Amino acid sequence: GPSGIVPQLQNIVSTVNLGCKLDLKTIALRARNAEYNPKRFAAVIMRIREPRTTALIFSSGKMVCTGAKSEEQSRLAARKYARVVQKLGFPAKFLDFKIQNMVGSCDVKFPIRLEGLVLTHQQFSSYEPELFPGLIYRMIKPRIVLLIFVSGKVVLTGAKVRAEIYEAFENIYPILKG
DNA sequence: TATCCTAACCAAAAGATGATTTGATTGAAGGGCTTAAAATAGGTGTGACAGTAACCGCTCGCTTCGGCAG
Repeated sequence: GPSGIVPQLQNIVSTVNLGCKLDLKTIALRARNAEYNPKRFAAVIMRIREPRTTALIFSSGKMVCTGAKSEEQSRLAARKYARVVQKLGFPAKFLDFKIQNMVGSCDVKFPIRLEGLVLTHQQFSSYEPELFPGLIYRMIKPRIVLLIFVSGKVVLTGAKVRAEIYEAFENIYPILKG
């Protein structure tokens, strides 16, 4: 059963279609929050604290936002940037909101001997202590990629909802225990 | 006496004994990484493609140019 520690989400990734053409130079000229460094990259990157997130905008009318701790928080930040662009003088719309990725982490509070895991799980676990200190495991159900360390803490990514993170956590937990 | 020993002590070499100063070490932090994922947005150089390109031991047959012929 559960060890009493829940996987806390660390990140959320989401995108929405603004539905109109925008001028990045105009945004950099008007908005009190903007980049335009075309010498490096022709784009504008936002960020707000409530929710704590970073978003990025193009002239093509797409938005990519990331940084929240919950999917609904990410959507709130997305709608905040949509409001900002609407009051920037652009006819922005909050259309086709899609959630792309999230990151979570947890712990088991006992040491992990990676050698046994690689010896019994090499077919899906990649161990290489020379470059990346931890161990890499790719999980199929659901499409999750997992990082495991000796300290017992685990990083989970590749899901679309917190339920997937929890379910993968409890799938791996017996393996971590033994 | 002329000179010395070497107990107990004075002047100097050396031989040693602990406290202090300087050469040397490092503990922790500035720092600046890692793959792992997911994503739109992009610029061009370049590196395949493909083509011509260039450079790099014994015994017979066949032939000629004079010495008499015509």
